[PDB]
Amino acid sequence: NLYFQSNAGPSIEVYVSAVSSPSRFWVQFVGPQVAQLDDLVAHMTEYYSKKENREAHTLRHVSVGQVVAAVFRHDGRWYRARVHDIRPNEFDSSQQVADVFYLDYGDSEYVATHELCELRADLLRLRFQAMECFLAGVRPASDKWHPQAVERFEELTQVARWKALVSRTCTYKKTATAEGEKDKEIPGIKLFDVTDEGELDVGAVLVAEGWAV
Ligand SMILES: C/N=C(\NC)NCCC[C@H](N)C(=O)O
Repeated sequence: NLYFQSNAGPSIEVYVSAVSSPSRFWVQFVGPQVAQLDDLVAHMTEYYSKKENREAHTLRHVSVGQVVAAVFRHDGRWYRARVHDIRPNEFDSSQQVADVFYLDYGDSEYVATHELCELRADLLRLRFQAMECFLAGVRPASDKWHPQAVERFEELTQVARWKALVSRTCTYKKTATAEGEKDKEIPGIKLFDVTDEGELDVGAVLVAEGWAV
């Protein structure tokens, strides 16, 4: 299930961009691709906000695993997302709803398939910014996490508020792949809110407040 890492590199700086729980969150690396991302959102948003452009990128078919353009309901801007699943709506037949994963951020929302657009191919150039992680060295106190544990983890990381943190990789878990192929590895990291005083260890705060062990 889970392996230790005797050869961690130097720690790096990241923003926590989305959280599901301490066992499953997404970071973006601090650096020049963030501003490239910013530029990309603005561009996609100016572009897909015109009808003419939506109609030249109307989806006649949509598939699970497909990368598309999608509005995020909380700000009305356009993002690159991957269709994770499609589910029916029994009260409206004109509307299947797609579970989409916002690839540069890591959150997932249900969007009506009607409002997705084909993603113009040049918009794939920039690397997908969201890296899945989990927090090393903690487990929930008897994703099996208590909701307020998750909540507090969102406060400590200041999820989605562009607060830079220091990340050290300590463990990992292997992810399965096509047979014979190399396995992927999700990193188990520790996060620190570094300052002149010293460091806030986010997981150590969770353990002390009784949310984790
Ligand atoms: C966290 N996931 C995002 N997109 C998929 N975020 C995009 C930016 C959200 C915007 N700042 C806002 O206030 O809504």
